[PDB]
This record gives sequence, structure tokens and C-alpha cells, in this order.
Amino acid sequence: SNAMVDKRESYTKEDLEASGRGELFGAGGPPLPAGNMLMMDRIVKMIEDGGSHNKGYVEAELDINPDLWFFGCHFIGDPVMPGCLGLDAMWQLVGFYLGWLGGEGKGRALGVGEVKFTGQVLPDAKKVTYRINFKRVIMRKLIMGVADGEVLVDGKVIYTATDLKVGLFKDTN
Amino acid sequence: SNAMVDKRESYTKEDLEASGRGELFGAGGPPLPAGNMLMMDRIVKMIEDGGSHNKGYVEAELDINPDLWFFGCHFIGDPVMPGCLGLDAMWQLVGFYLGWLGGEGKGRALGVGEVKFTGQVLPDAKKVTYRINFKRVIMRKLIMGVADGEVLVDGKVIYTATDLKVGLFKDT
Ligand SMILES: O=C(O)CCCCC(=O)c1ccccc1
Ligand SMILES: O=C(O)CCCCC(=O)c1ccccc1
Repeated sequence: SNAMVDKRESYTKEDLEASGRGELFGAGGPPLPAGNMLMMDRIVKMIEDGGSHNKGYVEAELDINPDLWFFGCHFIGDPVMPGCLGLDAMWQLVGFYLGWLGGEGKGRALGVGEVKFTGQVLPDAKKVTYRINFKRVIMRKLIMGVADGEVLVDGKVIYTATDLKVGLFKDTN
Repeated sequence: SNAMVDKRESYTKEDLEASGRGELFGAGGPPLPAGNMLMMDRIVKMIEDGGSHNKGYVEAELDINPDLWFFGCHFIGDPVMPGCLGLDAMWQLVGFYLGWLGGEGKGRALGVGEVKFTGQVLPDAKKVTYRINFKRVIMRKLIMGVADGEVLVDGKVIYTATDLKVGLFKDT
């Protein structure tokens, strides 16, 4: 497995930017997206035996302000964070967890079982929270994770996802 | 319903930009996302009561070039179109269809059933295709569309989505 992981229980914005550049986990591990595709500012908790199935728990946050890039283009005259990007943040975190445990390769989302959106992130919000509860983690041969996740805005659940799936791949050609 | 719709069977890039500005359907109708959230260059066909369930069909295309913004940040050194954006293109198209039929309000995705990604869009691809087969359209009281979708890259199916759901809301 990948020995180079700077493995800590929480990560700062600068850590997440380092991850985008491949530095946090090193050359063999999955980077987060960078820049406009990075959907978190911090990871507040990662616990290997945690969560609703004792298979892993991850919690992360995105600070909201009215000038985040997606508000101005989605939609003109009706700013709302794209639900697809909150879904992606959850996929991002599943792949990150696999790399955090030493999984080698680049991350690719494989899909999700069901997503329900019941509320929205508006420019007057302050905090988006992502919660990930792992249900299966395969760390041998073909590395893959399955988890349930929720997105909250200022403490209120607005999205649920069941059976988020992400794999790591040493070669994607 | 909304009588202002410039209703045609296909739409150009300029039409989609007009939609982002609220012009194509007018004041009462759902705009598409603009700029970096617009995930299509053209709508090549819309068929009322068409498709696999005879409840509606939409097909759209996105031309691929290495300059598209998402390649450079997802991921550094390993470009791949985010699957979440291809999923969003499908939600975008469901809402657009509801507005095309005269539905009033702003679009919001409500969710999706099972989504499977089995391949990727790389920067040397030429064209992504989105195919939307509606299964139900509700145009009164609480406007909602439910559809299945497929995403192809250069003719190869790479994503499937079951039970995409989108609503229109006059007050959010
Ligand atoms: O990007 C999207 O289109 C999803 C945005 C959030 C969903 C939403 O605004 C909502 C959904 C159900 C009920 C009320 C609001
Ligand atoms: O944005 C993502 O994370 C998903 C990208 C598309 C899925 C993909 O690249 C893939 C899926 C299965 C096997 C190989 C590649």
C-alpha cells in the first residue's frame, strides 16, 4: 500500500490544496480535485472504526459566501449551489478515505444508489456539512468503498445519498 | 402555462446562452445554468411524448476540447470530466423539457435513483451525448419530471441514471 500518507484525523484548507497537488498522500495516492472543483474547506473528522457501521466516518465542511463561483452561474437571477457539487463532495470524501488508509491509485466515482434533495444552499448560508458513513471498504486488489452520506446546510439535512461508490485505479488508460 | 417559449425541436449554443439569461422561455420559465455550469453546446432533438416510454425525449451534445475548465482542476495531472457534471447535464435537460412544455418556475433537481459510471470523458474525446427518456411528466399543481438518462462519449455508453427527478418552483 502507499506508505507516504500524511495521515491525521483532520485537515485544513492548506492540506486540501496540498492534496490537489498530490502532496498530502504522495505520488501513489488519490488527489482531491483542485480549485473550482474542490467542494470543501476542511475535513473535521476521519475515524477508521467510526460511523454507523464501524467501517469509517468522515465529516467535512464548506464555508459559504455569496461570491462562490457556482452561485453566479447557477442560476443568473436565482443563485443556488448545484446539488451535483454537494454530491461530488461526498464522492470526493469517499475516495479521500480510501487513500487515507493507504489505497493506491487515482479516484473515480462509480455511482450512487439513490439521492434525495429536499432543500438548498443559498448565498446567505454559512456552513455546508458533509457526513459520510462507510458500509464497505475493500483495501486489497481492487480498492473500492461504499458509503451513505448526507449534506447539511447550517445544521439542517438537505441531501441524502445511499450507496455512494468510489474506486481507486492505478491505471485508468 | 408560459406562452413566451420560443419552442423549437432543436436549439443552438446561442439559444442555450439565451436560456441562461432567461430569454429563451421568458420571465416565467426555468433558465439553464450559464457559463461554467452549462454542460451542453446544443440540444439536437426534443420530442413531446417521444422516447422509450412515449412520455418525452431529449438529446443534447457537448463538444470536448482540452480547454474545458473542469479538466485542469479534476484532477491535476489526471484530467477527467467530473461524472457529477454529466449527471447535472441530465437534470438540466429534464428541467428544460418541463419549461419547453410551458411549465413555469425555477428548476431544482429532486434526486435520482441508481447511477452507474463505467467509463470516462478524457480531453481527447470529441463529443459527449446525453439521451433523456421521460417516464412521467406532471404539469399541474406541483410540476415534476421523472426520466431515465444515458451519457455516451464518442458513441460509447459510460453513464446511466434511473429515475432522475426535477421539479419547477415559482417560489423558492
Ligand atoms: O442543483 C440542484 O438543482 C439541486 C439544488 C438543491 C435542491 C433544492 O433546491 C430543493 C429540492 C427539493 C425541495 C426544495 C428545494
Ligand atoms: O468524476 C468522477 O469521479 C467520475 C468520472 C467518470 C467515471 C470514470 O471515470 C470511471 C468509472 C469506472 C471505471 C473507470 C472510470
